[PDB]
This record gives sequence, structure tokens and C-alpha cells, in this order.
Amino acid sequence: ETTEEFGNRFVAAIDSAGLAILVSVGHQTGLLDTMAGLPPATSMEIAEAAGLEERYVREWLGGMTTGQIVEYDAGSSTYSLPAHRAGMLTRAAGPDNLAVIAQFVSLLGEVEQKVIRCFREGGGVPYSEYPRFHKLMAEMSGMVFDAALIDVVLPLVDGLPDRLRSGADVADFGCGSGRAVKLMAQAFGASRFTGIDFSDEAVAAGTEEAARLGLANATFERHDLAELDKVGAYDVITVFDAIHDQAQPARVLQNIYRALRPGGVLLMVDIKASSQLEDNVGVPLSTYLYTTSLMHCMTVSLALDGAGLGTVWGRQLATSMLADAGFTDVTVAEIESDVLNNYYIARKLE
Amino acid sequence: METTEEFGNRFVAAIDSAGLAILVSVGHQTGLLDTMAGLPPATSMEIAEAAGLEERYVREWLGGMTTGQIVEYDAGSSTYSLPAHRAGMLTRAAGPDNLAVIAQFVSLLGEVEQKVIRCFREGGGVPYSEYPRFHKLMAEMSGMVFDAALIDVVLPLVDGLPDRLRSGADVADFGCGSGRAVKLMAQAFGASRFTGIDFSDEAVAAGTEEAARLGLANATFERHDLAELDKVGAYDVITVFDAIHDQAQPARVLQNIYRALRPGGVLLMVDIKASSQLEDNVGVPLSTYLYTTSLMHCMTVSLALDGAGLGTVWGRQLATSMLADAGFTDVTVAEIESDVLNNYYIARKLEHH
Ligand SMILES: Nc1ncnc2c1ncn2[C@@H]1O[C@H](CSCC[C@H](N)C(=O)O)[C@@H](O)[C@H]1O
Ligand SMILES: Nc1ncnc2c1ncn2[C@@H]1O[C@H](CSCC[C@H](N)C(=O)O)[C@@H](O)[C@H]1O
Repeated sequence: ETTEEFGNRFVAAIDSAGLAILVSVGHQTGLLDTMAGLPPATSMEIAEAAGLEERYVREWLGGMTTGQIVEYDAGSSTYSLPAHRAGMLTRAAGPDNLAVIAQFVSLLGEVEQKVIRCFREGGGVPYSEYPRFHKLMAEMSGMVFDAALIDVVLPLVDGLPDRLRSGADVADFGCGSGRAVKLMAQAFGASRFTGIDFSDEAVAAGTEEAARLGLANATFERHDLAELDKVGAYDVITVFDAIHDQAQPARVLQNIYRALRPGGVLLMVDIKASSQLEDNVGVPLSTYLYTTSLMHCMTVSLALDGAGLGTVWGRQLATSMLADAGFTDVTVAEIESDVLNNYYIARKLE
Repeated sequence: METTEEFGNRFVAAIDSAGLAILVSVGHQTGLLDTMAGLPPATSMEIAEAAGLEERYVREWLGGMTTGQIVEYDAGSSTYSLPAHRAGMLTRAAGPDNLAVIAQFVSLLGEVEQKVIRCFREGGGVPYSEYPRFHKLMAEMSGMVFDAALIDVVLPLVDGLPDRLRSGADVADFGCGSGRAVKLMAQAFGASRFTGIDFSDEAVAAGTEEAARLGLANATFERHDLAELDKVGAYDVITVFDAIHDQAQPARVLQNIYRALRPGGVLLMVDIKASSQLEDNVGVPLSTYLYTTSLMHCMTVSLALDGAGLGTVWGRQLATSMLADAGFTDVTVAEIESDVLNNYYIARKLEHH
């Protein structure tokens, strides 16, 4: 490219950056929701529907309109959210709602300055500086869990579903807020599940939902995955997007191997990307992935003097690290439902 | 006709793009972009050592920069380069031309999203006090622009203004802020007398110290609320830079500028280049960015004060109308081709008494 072209590109980028933010706001406010449930309408009409300050809404619509998400009729002075677009930005779109992931732009922006300090000074930014994250992660993750865990993900392991039905001891490591555990515990009443996280927040949350639903077969424990006394205690262990952000990932992978009874199974769902940089160029979401890794997944590990592999550790490294942990039978799967993650299946001999 | 499959891709690209912004915003603040411009193809290690920064962070930054396509990468030799054509628009060496500066605003708007959202629900707005890093940055980049072209480009737009100031005329700058404007003019025009007005004492005191330090007798500063001025036929010349749309009571301020001017006096108000019609702004670069800073900042700061909240994109048609409401029956709107972000509204006051 030449110079004129870059500026256009880079200017457009700034406009896109702003657009992202606007979408996140539309999500959190239910504007995007409200508009999907509406015909063409005026700023005041849309504000009234959403139960919001028209003024704020008016400017929102402006940005959305220039960014070509919303459509405004110059003649009638009404705005409209094209349906083909509303099914990609609304809660009702289930897993398809892309407005969720835009929330991360602001969340990452919140620590730009603390991050820049680590470029100069080393160390990293701890989890406690990202209070909003648990909720976003739960939501981002929750989309794929409700959509696909029980009927798509668990069936990737032959006979696992049957096994659960029969009864088995199952553990979710780095469980977060216990969503997957809650779904599985209702789904398989004869199996007993335990979820583990080092957060009080997550354990509280997962711990709570179960209290509410009376799911006896769900139980929650706070532990650090790098140090555990579980030996041969689980037939099945899952870990959903928790490995790359660990401080001592190889150790957790050893700790998983020990806690599995022989013939047991590890299902690690982690981000899909190459461990080689060149291979990620022009792939959608890579720039977003590296950003988050730098501003979150990469730094939170480093803050504990950890490994800091980041979000983009990749397939190659991830697999050979399962090899190193003792998993001699390892296969990688993917699903249409989740474009982001690989689904690594790893077995322990009997 | 755009297809949903198609939108998804555009919006994912958008998602990628926001991250790319932040990376550049970081690269500039870190001094990384500046650093690479001065290097030959090098390794993540070499680049981090060259910049005096932590390699691991530099590496994550480099990766995104590579995927975003800004930075080029020879995987064969594990080296990166910043192409000269790109280095040009992201380096501090471009002074005012550095694009990288504006990227910093993604995080700055990021930092207030939660408070802004609350506003949708409860009204009011986010107070000016919560935006210190934002203010200091604007002022730093305007300041370069003033250094770059105020005397040789901006003032000459007002026909016969260089002479008026050369001979010596009574000048005021409203919303002077840091005061860079006042300094440059008072340097270039020893004959004229300048006054800087702002209501932030910090700024006022600051300027006064700067004035005295440089020994400029002609420069002066005062703390006033622009909306509460009682000045009457004090100034031959009044300059206002990008400080009207943010006001609580803009109409009043314009009415106060009319009143403070002498008959035969001139107002130069610099403000954002946009239409007041929404339709007109679609397809014009940066429209989205501006509507965003407005909702996210310029609009709310006013609303916080029960203000007008006209916003960053109040536009030309509304600005001109407002001037006339204020009393100016003679107004021309100038543009400079180089500057695409601002309109230079030149409003003249009638000579009779
Ligand atoms: N050292 C550690 N010990 C236990 N949990 C850890 C940990 N380091 C990170 N984690 C967990 O890693 C999780 C990342 S996100 C949570 C994953 C969850 N399956 C979901 O999709 O919501 C965090 O919730 C955190 O609790
Ligand atoms: N009501 C008011 N009275 C006086 N100054 C005001 C004001 N409202 C806003 N301002 C000024 O608006 C300024 C922000 S913009 C500053 C413009 C400056 N000449 C530049 O181009 O860098 C603040 O410094 C503040 O002093």
C-alpha cells in the first residue's frame, strides 16, 4: 500500500473502534434488544420504549447510524435496525450475538495505563483489577454452554454421555461461575459434580445457583489449581478457557493427570490459533486475541510471576504440553457452535 | 444489499480494529512506534532493548501489530519492521500529523463507559472532573497544531488580521486553557495586548506563570465563567478554539462574545467540521468517532451541569444560526485543506455605535 491508503485504513479503524464501544453500550442498555422488537421510529419513540434518556439515545443512534448498523430515514426522521443485523447483536440471537464481545473493548481500555506501566516496569496486572470480567466471561462463555455443552460438546467423547447417565465423578477446573457445572448436574442426576476456582466470586456464584435449584449433586470448592491433593478422584475433568491464564500451567496439567482415575478423560477447551505468528496473519480475531492476551490473559499470569503464555499459545504448544503432562492419547476437535476454541480430548491409560 | 453473513464479518473486523487502535495507542505512549521507525529489521528482543522495555510485553504487542498489518514480520529470520510509509503517520516525528495520538482516545472513552451507561438510565451526566487525562491530551495536541500553524496559517484567514495585530490591537482568547495560543500570538505581535480567559484557576495561574517566565508584558489571564461575563467593547479581536460545544450555556457565551467585542471587532471561532444533519455525516470519515466522543464526553459533561449538550457534532448549520442569534450579521466559514477536522467561522461585528 501507499501512504494515502494507510491513513484511510487507520482512520477507518478509529471509527470502528468507536463503533465497537457503541455496540457494547447498546447491549448493556437493551437498546439493541428494544430496536429488534420495533418498526422504524424516532429518537424519542425509541428512548420511550427502552425507558431511557432520549438525549443519550439520540447520540447513540447517530454513531450507530454513521457506522452503518442503524438506518435512519432522512425524510421521516426515524431510525431502524436492519433485521439481518439484529440477529447478530441481540440477546435473542443466543450464541450469535456479537454485541457481547464488544464489552471487552471498554474493559480492556480500563487498564491501558496500568498495562503500559508494565512495559516499563515488568510484573503484571492482577485479577482484582478486573472486577467486571467475571460477568463478561460468564456471559461470553454462557452463550456457548447453553447452546452446545450437553448436546454438542460432551458427545465429542465417545460414551461420555452414557457414562454420565450411568453415574460418574466429574470435575470442572477453572469453573468460573459454575454454569457448565449447573447444566451438567441437572442433566445427569446420577453423576456428582464439583467445580473448582480460586476466586471467591465465582465459587460464590456457582455455589449459589445450586443452593437455589437444590442440585445436590453439584458442590463447589475453592482451590488454586497449581496445588491440589486430588489423586485418582475423577472419571472426567473439564477445563474451559482456564489453562492459558494460569501462572503455572504445566503444573496444573500434571495436577489434572494425577486427579484422573486411570482410563479417565480430560476435556480442555482453549483458544484456537497457531503457536506460530505468521499462521495467524489475516485470520479473523487474531488482533483481538493478541490484544486481550496483552491486556489480560498475558498479564494476569505475569502478575504472579507466572508463565504468561497468553491467549495465543496455540495448538502446537498446547498439545505437546498435554504430552508432557502424561497424556499419550490426545485429539483435537472443533465445533461450528464455537469458532474461538479448540476442544482437546486427552486420555489417561488404564 | 449487505448480507448477515457479511455483516458478521464486517463487525468482527471492527472488533479486530478496536484492538488494533489500543495497540497503537499503547505503542505511541510506550514510545515503541517511535523506536521502530529508527530501526532496521529486528527481533522482539532487540526492539525491547532498543526501547528500554520488557520483551515479553513487546512481543505480545508485536504480534497484534503484525496481525493488524501495521508491522511486517519475516518469520524466516524472526524479525519485524515498521514500513516507512506507515512510520510516517504514527511517529512523533510527524508532530501534528501523528495519527497514533488520536488512538489513545479508545481507552479514555473506555474508562467511562460504565458511568455513561448509567446516565441513560438516570439522566444527569459525567462531571468534567472525571476526565483529566482526556483534557491534558487534547491541550497537548492542540498545542502542537498552534505551534505548527496558528501564526502563519490560521490568523491569515481573517483578511487584514495580521496587520491589525502588527499595528497592535486588543485581543482575547476565550477558553484559553493551557494558554499556548496566547503565548504564540504575544510573541509574534509585541504591539498587541492579549488576555486569556478560562475558569479553571489552575490554567489561569499556570498561564500567568508561563507568561512571566517568558517575560511577556502583553500576555494576561483571568478567571471568569464565560457564561457570566460583563465585558463590553473591550476587544478588537476574540478567538475561540474548540470550546463552545462543551458549554453548559453556549448561547449566552456567544451573546457575551458579541458584547465584549468592539464595534468593527472580529470573532474567530474554531470548531468541528460537521453537518447538523445526520444524513450528511454518513460516509464521512470520523463521523462515528465524533458522535462517540460526544456521547461519551462532550455531550455528557455539559448535561452533567444541566447543560445544553449540543455535542461535538453540533455542526455548521446550527453554529452559524447560533452566531446570528448572538448578533453577528456578517459571518464567513473558512476551511483549510490540510485541516479536515475543523471549521474556522469568521464573524464580524457592526461598526456603528
Ligand atoms: N490458579 C488458579 N486456580 C484456580 N482457578 C484459576 C486459577 N487461575 C485462573 N483460574 C480461573 O480461570 C478462570 C478463567 S474464565 C473461567 C472459565 C469458565 N469455565 C468460564 O468459561 O466461565 C477464572 O474464572 C479463574 O477462576
Ligand atoms: N464556562 C467556561 N468559562 C470559562 N472557560 C470555560 C468554560 N467552560 C469551558 N471552559 C474552558 O474550556 C477549556 C477546554 S477546551 C480548551 C481550548 C484551548 N484553547 C485549546 O484549544 O487547547 C477548558 O480549559 C476550560 O477552561
